[PDB]
Amino acid sequence: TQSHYGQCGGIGYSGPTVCASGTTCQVLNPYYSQCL
Ligand SMILES: *O[C@H]1O[C@H](CO)[C@@H](O)[C@H](O)[C@@H]1O
Ligand SMILES: *O[C@H]1O[C@H](CO)[C@@H](O)[C@H](O)[C@@H]1O
Ligand SMILES: *O[C@H]1O[C@H](CO)[C@@H](O)[C@H](O)[C@@H]1O
Repeated sequence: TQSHYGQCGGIGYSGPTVCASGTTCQVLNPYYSQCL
């Protein structure tokens, strides 16, 4: 997964695309999707 307040998705992101089992994939901005 990715950590809390980490990146699950982005325009130019290159890491885990799954949020933590305590966090969820959500959008903060069209260039940064956060794990909440
Ligand atoms: O997926 C999230 O939890 C994992 C541990 O269960 C971590 O390895 C990962 O990087 C995320 O924090
Ligand atoms: O989840 C934590 O580690 C991640 C990298 O493995 C980061 O993307 C995240 O922001 C946290 O620091
Ligand atoms: O995720 C991939 O692109 C990123 C920059 O947009 C790099 O920082 C990363 O290491 C990967 O190459």
